[PDB]
Amino acid sequence: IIPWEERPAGCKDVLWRSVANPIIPRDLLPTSNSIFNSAVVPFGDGFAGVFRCDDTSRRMRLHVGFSKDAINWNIKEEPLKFQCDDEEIGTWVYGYDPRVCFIEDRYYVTWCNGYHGPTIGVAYTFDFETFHQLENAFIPFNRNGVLFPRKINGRFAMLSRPSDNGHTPFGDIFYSESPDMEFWGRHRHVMSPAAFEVSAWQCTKIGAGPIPVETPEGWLLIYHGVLHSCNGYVYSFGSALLDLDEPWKVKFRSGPYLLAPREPYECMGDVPNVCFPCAALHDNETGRIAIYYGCADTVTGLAFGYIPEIIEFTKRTSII
Amino acid sequence: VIIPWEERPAGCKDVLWRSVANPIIPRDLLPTSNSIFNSAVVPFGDGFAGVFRCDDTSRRMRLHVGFSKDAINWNIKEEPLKFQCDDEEIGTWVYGYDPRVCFIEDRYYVTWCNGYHGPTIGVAYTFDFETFHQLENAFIPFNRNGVLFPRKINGRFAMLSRPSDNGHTPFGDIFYSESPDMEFWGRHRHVMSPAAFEVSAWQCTKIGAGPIPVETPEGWLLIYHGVLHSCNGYVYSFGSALLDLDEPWKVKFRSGPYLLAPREPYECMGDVPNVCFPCAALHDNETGRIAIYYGCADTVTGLAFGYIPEIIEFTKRTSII
Amino acid sequence: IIPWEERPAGCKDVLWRSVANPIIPRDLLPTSNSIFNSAVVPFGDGFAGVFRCDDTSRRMRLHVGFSKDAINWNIKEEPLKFQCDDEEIGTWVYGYDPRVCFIEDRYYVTWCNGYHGPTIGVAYTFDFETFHQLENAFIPFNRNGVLFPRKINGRFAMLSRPSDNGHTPFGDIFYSESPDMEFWGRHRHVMSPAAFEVSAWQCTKIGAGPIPVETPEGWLLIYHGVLHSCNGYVYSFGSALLDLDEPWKVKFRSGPYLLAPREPYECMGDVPNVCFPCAALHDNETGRIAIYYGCADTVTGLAFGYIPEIIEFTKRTSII
Amino acid sequence: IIPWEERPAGCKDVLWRSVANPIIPRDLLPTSNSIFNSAVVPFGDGFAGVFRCDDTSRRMRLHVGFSKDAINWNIKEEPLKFQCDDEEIGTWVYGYDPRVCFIEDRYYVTWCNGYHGPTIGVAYTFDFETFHQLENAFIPFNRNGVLFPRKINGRFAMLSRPSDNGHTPFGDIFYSESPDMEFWGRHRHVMSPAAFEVSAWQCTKIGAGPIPVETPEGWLLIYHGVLHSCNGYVYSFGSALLDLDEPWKVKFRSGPYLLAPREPYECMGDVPNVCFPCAALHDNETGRIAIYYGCADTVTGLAFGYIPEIIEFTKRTSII
Amino acid sequence: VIIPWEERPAGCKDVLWRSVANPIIPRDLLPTSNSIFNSAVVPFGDGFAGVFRCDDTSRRMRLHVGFSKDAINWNIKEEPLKFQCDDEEIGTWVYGYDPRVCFIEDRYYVTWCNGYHGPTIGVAYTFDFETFHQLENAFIPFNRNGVLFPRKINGRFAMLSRPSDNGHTPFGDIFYSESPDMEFWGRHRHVMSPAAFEVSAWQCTKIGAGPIPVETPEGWLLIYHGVLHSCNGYVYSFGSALLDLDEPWKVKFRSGPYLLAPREPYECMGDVPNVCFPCAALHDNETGRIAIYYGCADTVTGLAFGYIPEIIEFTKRTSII
Amino acid sequence: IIPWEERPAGCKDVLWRSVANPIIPRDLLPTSNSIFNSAVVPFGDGFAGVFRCDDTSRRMRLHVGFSKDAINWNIKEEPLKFQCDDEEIGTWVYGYDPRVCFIEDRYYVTWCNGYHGPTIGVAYTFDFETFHQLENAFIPFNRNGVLFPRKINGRFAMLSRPSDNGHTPFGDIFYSESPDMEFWGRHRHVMSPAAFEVSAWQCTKIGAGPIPVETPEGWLLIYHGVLHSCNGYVYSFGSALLDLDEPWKVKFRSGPYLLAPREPYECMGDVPNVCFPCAALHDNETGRIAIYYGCADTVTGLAFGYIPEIIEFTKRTSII
Ligand SMILES: CC(=O)N[C@@H]1[C@@H](O)[C@H](O)[C@@H](CO)O[C@@H]1O
Ligand SMILES: CC(=O)N[C@@H]1[C@@H](O)[C@H](O)[C@@H](CO)O[C@@H]1O
Ligand SMILES: CC(=O)N[C@@H]1[C@@H](O)[C@H](O)[C@@H](CO)O[C@@H]1O
Ligand SMILES: CC(=O)N[C@@H]1[C@@H](O)[C@H](O)[C@@H](CO)O[C@@H]1O
Ligand SMILES: CC(=O)N[C@@H]1[C@@H](O)[C@H](O)[C@@H](CO)O[C@@H]1O
Ligand SMILES: CC(=O)N[C@@H]1[C@@H](O)[C@H](O)[C@@H](CO)O[C@@H]1O
Ligand SMILES: [K+]
Ligand SMILES: [K+]
Ligand SMILES: [K+]
Ligand SMILES: [K+]
Ligand SMILES: [K+]
Ligand SMILES: [K+]
Repeated sequence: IIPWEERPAGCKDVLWRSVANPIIPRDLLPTSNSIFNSAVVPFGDGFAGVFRCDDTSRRMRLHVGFSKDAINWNIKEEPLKFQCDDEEIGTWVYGYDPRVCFIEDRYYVTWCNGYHGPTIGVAYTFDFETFHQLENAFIPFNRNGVLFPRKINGRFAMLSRPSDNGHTPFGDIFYSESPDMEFWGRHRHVMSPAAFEVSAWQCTKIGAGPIPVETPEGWLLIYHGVLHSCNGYVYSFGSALLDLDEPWKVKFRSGPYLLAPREPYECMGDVPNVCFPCAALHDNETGRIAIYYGCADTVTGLAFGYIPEIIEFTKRTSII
Repeated sequence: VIIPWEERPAGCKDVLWRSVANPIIPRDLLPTSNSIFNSAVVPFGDGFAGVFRCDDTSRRMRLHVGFSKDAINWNIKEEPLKFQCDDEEIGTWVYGYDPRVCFIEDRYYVTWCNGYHGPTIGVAYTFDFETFHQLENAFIPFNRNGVLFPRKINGRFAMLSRPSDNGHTPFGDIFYSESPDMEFWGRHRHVMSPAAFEVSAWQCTKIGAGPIPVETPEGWLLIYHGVLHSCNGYVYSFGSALLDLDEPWKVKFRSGPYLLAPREPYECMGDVPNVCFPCAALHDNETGRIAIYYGCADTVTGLAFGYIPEIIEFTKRTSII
Repeated sequence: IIPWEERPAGCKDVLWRSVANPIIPRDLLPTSNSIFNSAVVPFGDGFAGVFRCDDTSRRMRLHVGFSKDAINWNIKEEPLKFQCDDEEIGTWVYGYDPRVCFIEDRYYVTWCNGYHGPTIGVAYTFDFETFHQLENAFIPFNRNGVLFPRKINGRFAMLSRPSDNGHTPFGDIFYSESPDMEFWGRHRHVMSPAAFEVSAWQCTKIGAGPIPVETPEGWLLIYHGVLHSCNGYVYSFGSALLDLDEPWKVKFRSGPYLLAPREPYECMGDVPNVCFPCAALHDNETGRIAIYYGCADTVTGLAFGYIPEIIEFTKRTSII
Repeated sequence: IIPWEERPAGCKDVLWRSVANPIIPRDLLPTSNSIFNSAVVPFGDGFAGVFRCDDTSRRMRLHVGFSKDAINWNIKEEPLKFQCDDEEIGTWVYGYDPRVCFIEDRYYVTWCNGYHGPTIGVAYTFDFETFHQLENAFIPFNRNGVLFPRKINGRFAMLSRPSDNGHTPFGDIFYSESPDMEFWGRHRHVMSPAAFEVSAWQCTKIGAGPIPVETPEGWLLIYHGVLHSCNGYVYSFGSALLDLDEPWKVKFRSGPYLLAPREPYECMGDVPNVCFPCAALHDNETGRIAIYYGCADTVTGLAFGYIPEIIEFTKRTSII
Repeated sequence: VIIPWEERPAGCKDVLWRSVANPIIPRDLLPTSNSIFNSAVVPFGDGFAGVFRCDDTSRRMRLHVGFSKDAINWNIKEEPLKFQCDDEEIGTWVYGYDPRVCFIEDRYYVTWCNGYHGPTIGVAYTFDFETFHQLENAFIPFNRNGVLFPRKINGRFAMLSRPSDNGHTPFGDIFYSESPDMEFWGRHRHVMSPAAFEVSAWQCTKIGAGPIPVETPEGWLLIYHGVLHSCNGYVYSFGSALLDLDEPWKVKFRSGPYLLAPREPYECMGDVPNVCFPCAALHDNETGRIAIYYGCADTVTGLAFGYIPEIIEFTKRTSII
Repeated sequence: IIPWEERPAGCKDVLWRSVANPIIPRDLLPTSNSIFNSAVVPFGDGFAGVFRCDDTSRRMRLHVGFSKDAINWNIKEEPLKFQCDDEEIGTWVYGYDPRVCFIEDRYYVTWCNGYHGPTIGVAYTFDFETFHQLENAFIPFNRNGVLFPRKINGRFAMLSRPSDNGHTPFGDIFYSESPDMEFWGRHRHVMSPAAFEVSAWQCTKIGAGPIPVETPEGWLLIYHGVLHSCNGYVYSFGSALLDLDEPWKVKFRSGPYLLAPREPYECMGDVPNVCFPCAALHDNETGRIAIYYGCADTVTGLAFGYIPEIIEFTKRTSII
C-alpha cells in the first residue's frame, strides 16, 4: 500500500507535489545536515530504504531506514557499513546517490562510491541489516547507476552516467549488462542532453533517477536534466520510454519537464534550484506512482501521478 | 492614454518604488508557461498591447502577444506569435527572447534576440498586433538588447544594441547604430562601457539597454541594466542615463547608484535568482509619471513607478560621467 | 555586559542564533544597500564598531557605529575617512572586511584595503572619531587580516589569508608578527582547507573571522570555511584552538561546523548561502560569547554560546 | 605578370611552396618584429600592397609597400595613416589582418580595426598614397573581413567572421551586402567549422583569406581553419566554391587542407604552427594562382597552384 | 626474431639512447598521410607487422596495417584498416588512434582509442594481419591508453587503461581490469596516479601506459608516458615502473627521473610540440635488448634502445616508491 | 673584467647576443635537464653564481658554480643546501628564480622558495661554500624577488612580484624595505603591465630580472614582460629607470623590448619562446653590461650593450 494524495482539484499537471513536503526533514538525525536521496522499496509489510544523509562535517554517508507508511522514516543513526572480502574494494571513502531494487531473490544497492574518484558501488542484502559488497561495476568516473528490476534476456542490466571528478559539465546516459554481477560490458549509449533550442531543462547533462518501471510498451525512465543558467545549474526531471528488450533504444522522450524547482524548499537550501528524483513506489493495478526526490540537496519530497498519464504525456510531447 | 500609477508611499525617499501588486504577471498564466518575464508594452487603440517572453515547460523561449485595458491585468495569447517573412532563411524560427516594442511614424516595430547561427537582433513590424512582418536581422551575431528609438534621428532609424558572445556573456558595452531603411545598418558608435568596480559595481560586468528611450528636454532618458559578478553569480540591477538628443551615443549623465536592485522574494528566488531586468516603460509627459516593467528572477513581471523629472535629477546629481 | 539569549529549550547545539536576527538591517542608512561586517568592541559606557556598509552604488565603505546594548546600532551616515601623512598609502580605493581590537593602549582597525588589489590596511584610534592610517601590512593579494588582542612574546601578531584578485578559489590561514606595526615578518602557515572526504564545509578555502579569544587552553579561533557546490560557494563557520605561545601551531580543529546557512536571511540576499563571522564579544567570568556574522552579504546576525562548551566541542570533534 | 614557380617534377600536391620562402623577412624595417600579412594587388607597372608589420613594441600597424615582381617588396618604414573626416572613427587604436581589392573605380582596404574591440575597418585609395577611411562596416567583435572584387547584383559584398575580444574559440564565416559602403545588411551564414571527425583542420574556427576569385563554377574561397591541440591552435588552409549569384550558398568545400605548417619558418616563430592566407594574384588565361600567407606570425611566404586543379580538388574531396 | 638494435654511443651514460636513424618513419609515407606516430609493432612470421596511427590531410585519425623485414623500414598500406563486426552499433567507425598490439595465446589482439560517443577502448583480433575482427568496446567512455598484457593473468585477460574526459584531459590515473572472456570486464584496480610536482614533475599532470607490459623475473616492466603542464602546454616524457607479476595493480618500483624527454628537433617541432609518446617495444630475453617505438611531436616515429636489466636497475635505484 | 663582445658590424640594436650562445648547456651535470637562471657575481679572482638546474626528475634545484671568465662554468653536482636553525623555514620543497648580490658585508641570495606555495626565500654567504637561510621575506604567493645592491636610506630594499599558485596570468612589480633582513614593509607599487595597444610584449605580466644597476640618473632595471598569444606566453625583456632615492617611482620605461625570442635556442625547448633575464655584470668605467638570460627554459645565454645607450633608448622610447 503506497503513499498517495489525490490530484488536487483543478490541477492539470501529470505530477503533483505532496502538500506535506518535505516528507523527510534535514535534521532527523542528531548530526544530519541534510537528507535528500531516499532509495526506497517495499520490504516486509512496510518499507525500507538507503538514505543519503550528509552530516554537520559535510561528509556523505549512507544510512538504512524503515517505515510503516513510506512517509515517516526511522533512519538509523549509525552509517551503513558494508561487508567485503576484498579489503581494497571494501575501503570506505564516501558514498552518495543510492539506488535500491529487488532482483529475483534479493535487494541490490548501487551508489556513487569513492574509489580514486566517483564510480558505481554495488552490494546486496536480504534484510537491510547485512549488506554484502560486490565489485565496483565500472572504472571511475561514473555515477547515477541505476539497476533494472529484473534481468534482461538473462543478464543483469544497469544504466549509468560517465562523469568527471568535478561538478561535471556534461552527461550522457549509458546502459551495460553483466552475467554475474562482477563483470560488466556490452555498453550502449542511451541518450544525450537535448539541444538548448529543443528542450533546455535537459540540455547540459542528464542522469537516471528512480529504478526503471516496466510497462507493456517499454521501460518508463524518470531522469534528471540540467539547465546551465548564468547563476548555476537548475535540476528538473522528466520521463522517457525505453525499448523493453534493448533499453538503450529510446522510443519517446518528454520535451517538457514533469517537475521543476518551484517551492521554497526546492529553491532555497544547500544547493538552490534542485529537484533530483531518486526512487519511486508504484502499483500497476491502480497505475499510481509516488516519486521521491531531493529538494535543494537539503530535504526529501514526494510527488504523485498515474503511470498511464505519464506515458501518454511522454509520447504526446516527445522530442523523438 | 491613462498609464498605471501608484503614488509613492508616505516617507519613501526612493526615486522609484515598486507596485504593491507585484508581481503583476504570474509565471503560470498560460497552460504551458514556465515563466513570463519580459513584457514589451505599448499603448494600443483604447488600451495596451505587448509582446511577452513566455518560456514554456520545455524551457523553450517564445514570444506571445498580449492585450490589456489598464496595462496591469494582461490577457496573453496561448499560442506563440509567428512571424511572416518574405525570405525563407531569415524567416526560420530557432528561438526568441528579449522583445522590445515601439511605434515609429506609422507602425509598431518589434525587436528581439533572434536565433540565427547565434543570438542576433530580429526586427519586425505590425499594425495590429495580429500579423507581424519580419524584416532582416539588423546585425550579424552575436548581439542582443536591441532597442529602437521611438522616432527617427535626423532622418534615420536608430537602435541601441549590445555586442555579445554565444553564452552567458561576461562583458558588454552598449552601442548605437542607424539605418536609412530598416534593412541596412551602420554608423556604429560606442555609447558606454561597464563602470569600474570601485566606482559603480552594480554595472561593472556588463550593461544593456532596457525600455525604449524616453525623450526629455534634457536628453534621451535611457533605463538600462547592469551586472555585478559575485562569487555565487550575477546580480542584475538597473539605473539611468541621459543621452544627447541629436547624437545619442554621447552620454551626458550616468547614474552612480542603481534605481532598483533585487530585494523582494519574487526578485531574489526563481529560475534565475537576483534579477531585476527592465524591459518596457509607459510614460505621460504632462504629469511626468513613468511606469517601468521589469522581469523578476527570470520568473515573473513586476512594475515600478517614478517621476521623469526626479529621475533626471537623480541621474545628474549622482552622475559618474 | 555582553548581549545574551539563553539557549532555547531542547536545543542541543553549541551555538544558537538570536531570535532577533537580523540585528542590523540592510537599509539602516539612507544610501545603504547592505550592512554585513560589524567589527564590534566594548567602548566607554557601551560599544563601538567599524561596519562594512555597501551603498546603492555597490561601493564598499567603512562606517563607525555606537551602541549601548551591542544589538541596536547607531551608524554614522558618512563613511569613515582615515588620516595619513603618506598620500600614496592614504589614497582610498575601497575597503571591506573590517576587524577591530584593542591592543595595549589603543584600538586597531584592519580591513581589506585596495592598493593595486586587496591587501590588509591598518589604522588606529584612541576615540572612534579620528582614525590614523598606518602602512598596509602586506603586499597584495591578501585579506581576512585579524590581529591578536595582545602582543605575543613582545610582538604584534596578525592572521591573514593570501588570496588572488578575484573570487579566490583557494585560501590558507597564515600568521605574521611585527615589532612596530610597520614591518612584518616571521610568516608561518597556520592551516589549510580540509580534505573534502573529512570536512567538506572547509574544503575550498578558509579565513579567520573574529579576533582570537584567549583561553587557558589556547587561542580560540572562529573561522569561516567554504564548500564549492555546483551552484557556488557556501560559507559556514567553525572553531580551532591555537597554541598560546606559538599561535601558528594548531592544537585542535573542529570537524563539524558551528553554524551554516539555514535561515532565509542567511540563504537569500546579495550573495546566497553565507554565514561570515566578523566579531565576537565575550566574558570570561560567565563563559558567554556573542558572535556577529554577516548573513547572505546583506544583513548582520548574532549567535550565542559558551566558551567552555566551544572548547569542549573543538577538542572532542577535532580532525587533528 | 604574376609570380610563378612550376610544380616540381613528381610533386603530387595541389599547392606548392616557393623555394624562396620566406619572401618577406621579419626585419625588413628598422623597427619591424614581424611581417606576415601581405594584402597584394596589381598596381600600375607592378604591384602594391598593405602589410601588417608588428613592431618591436609588439604594436600592430599597417604599412604600404610596392614591388616590381610581387616577390621582393619595398615597404614604407612609417605606418600607414588614414584621412578621415569623422574624428571618432578616425582615431587609431590598432590594425591588423588587411585585405585589398579593386572595385569599380578604386582600391578598397579592409582590416581588423580597433574600435572598442576588433571590428572591420574600411578605406579606399586611388593611388596607394592617400587613404580615405570610411565607416567601420560592423559592430565589434568581428574580423577576417574580405570584400568581393565586384558588386554582386548591384551591391558591395563582404565576408566576415564574428569573433570575441580574445583568442576566439569559435568562428563561422558570414556574408553581408551594402548599397553604399556605409550601411551593411542582408547578413547570411556561409559556413561553420567542420565536425572533428570529418575534417579536424577546420573544426575549431574558420575565416576568409584572400579576396574571392571569380571562376565559371563559383567564387573560389581560400580560407583558414583551426585545430585545437593540447598545445595550442594549428592554422591550416583550404578551399571552397561559393555560388556566383548568392555567395553565402556553398557548392563545394574541401575535406583535406591545401597547406599546413610543415617548414621551420611555419612551425617556429612568434606564433608556432601557423599558415594564414591573406592574398592571391591570379591569371585566368593560364590558370596560375599565387597565394600569399603568413608563417608563424613572423614572416610571409608564397605558394603556387592552378585554379582548375584547385577546383577539381575541392569538388572531388567535398564534405558537402 | 632479430630485433632492431644499435649499440650505446661511445661515452653515453643514459639508460636509453635514440637511434641515429630517427625518425624511422616519416610523416609523408602515404599519399595522403599528414603524420605517422603510433606504431603498434610485433614480430610476425619472418619479419614484423604493426598497426599504425596515420592521420590524413583531413586530420582524420585512421589505423593502417604495415609490414617490415627489419622493423625500421615500413611498408604501410595506403588504405585504412577496416574491422569486421556483426553488431552494427559497435562496428560503426567514427575515429581511432592510440593502437597497441600483442599476441595472447592463439591470436593477435589490437586495442585502440575508439570513438563511441567519445573516446573508449576498442578491441579486435586478427590471425593474419589481413582480416581484423572487432569485439565489444571494453569500457564505457571516457577512456584511452588501453594496453593488454601479453598473456592471461591467473586465467583472465588483463588490460591497463586510463580514465579520461572528452577533451585534452587534465588528469589521468592508470587502472587495471580483467575479463574472463574478452567481452565483460571488471575487478577494476587503481595502479598509479601522477606524482607530486615536487617529487617528479615530468609525470605530475597525467600518466598513461605505453608499450605492452614486458614480463621480467622482477615484475612487469611498464613503460609509460607522463605529462608536465608548463605555461605553454603539455610536455610528454616517458619512464619506467615495475608491477607485481601476479597482481599487476601493485606497483613495486617507479622511476623518479624520465628515461626519455623531448630534446631533438623532430621531438620538439611538429603538429604537437614537445611530445615523446611510447607506443610499442620489441625485446629479446636472451640478450636483454629492448627497442622502444615512440611518437615524436605527433608527427613522426622514433626508436630508442636500452637493456632490460639496466632499465630495471635504474627503476629500482631511482624509485619514488 | 666582465665578458664582452663588440656590436656586430652595422648592427643598430641596443643589445646584441653573444655569438657563443648558449653559454651554458642543458647537460653540464650528470642529471641536469636544463640550466637557465644564472645568478652571477664577481667573486675573488673571477666569478661565482647560484644556478637553477632542473634535473631529469624535473625537480627545481639551485647549484653553486664558479668561473674564471664568467662564460665557461664549473657547476657543483650536488644541489645547494641551506643551513637554517628553524626547522619549519629550513624545510626544502623546491627552489627556482635565484638572484644574488653583495650588500655591505656579504652576498645575499634570494630565490622562489616553496613554503606552502611560492614565496621569496632569503639567505647569505661569505664564501659561496656555506649558505645561511633567513626568514622568507613575504607571505606566498610571490616571486621575482630582486634585492638592491646597497641600502636605500638605511634600509635593505627588494623588488618582488605578487603571484598566484599557478602559471600566473597577471603581475605587477612591487618594492619593499626592511631594516634588518627579517621584517619587511613599506610596500609600494612600481609598475603594472602596459596596455596591449601600447606595448604588447609586456601587457600580461612583468617581473624584475637582474639586480638593479645604479647610474647617476637612477636605477637601471632590466625586467621581463609577457605577451599572451593563442599558443602561449612569449617572454621578452626591456628596461626602465627608477628614481635613485624612491625606487618605486618610475622615471622612464621602454616601449620596445631590448630582446625577444628569435634564435632556435630561444624558440625551441622545454618552454618555447622565452628570454628571461636573471643577472648582469657591468663596468661603470666603460659603460659595458653583459646580461645573462634563460633561453626556452633550457639553456643560458648572454647579451651585451652599453649602459648609457640603454638609458637613452629607455628615455627616447618611454611610454611614461
Ligand atoms: C558534499 C558535496 O558537495 N557533494 C557533491 C555531490 O552532492 C554532487 O552530486 C557532486 C556533483 O555535482 O559533487 C559533490 O560530490
Ligand atoms: C533558456 C535560457 O536559459 N536562456 C538564457 C537567457 O534567458 C539569457 O538571457 C541568455 C544570456 O545570459 O542565456 C540564455 O540564452
Ligand atoms: C562588491 C563586491 O562584490 N565585493 C566582493 C567582496 O564582498 C568579496 O569578499 C570579494 C571576494 O569574493 O570579492 C568582491 O570584492
Ligand atoms: C599582438 C597580438 O598578439 N595580436 C593578436 C592577433 O595577432 C590575433 O589575430 C588575435 C586573435 O588570436 O589576437 C591578438 O590581437
Ligand atoms: C586530431 C587530434 O587533434 N587528435 C587528438 C589526439 O591526438 C589526442 O590524443 C587527444 C587527447 O589530447 O585529443 C585529440 O583527440
Ligand atoms: C618545473 C616547472 O614547470 N616549474 C615552473 C616554473 O619554471 C615557472 O616559473 C612557474 C611559473 O610559470 O611554474 C612552474 O613552477
Ligand atoms: K540510443
Ligand atoms: K559615447
Ligand atoms: K600550523
Ligand atoms: K550557407
Ligand atoms: K596500486
Ligand atoms: K610607481
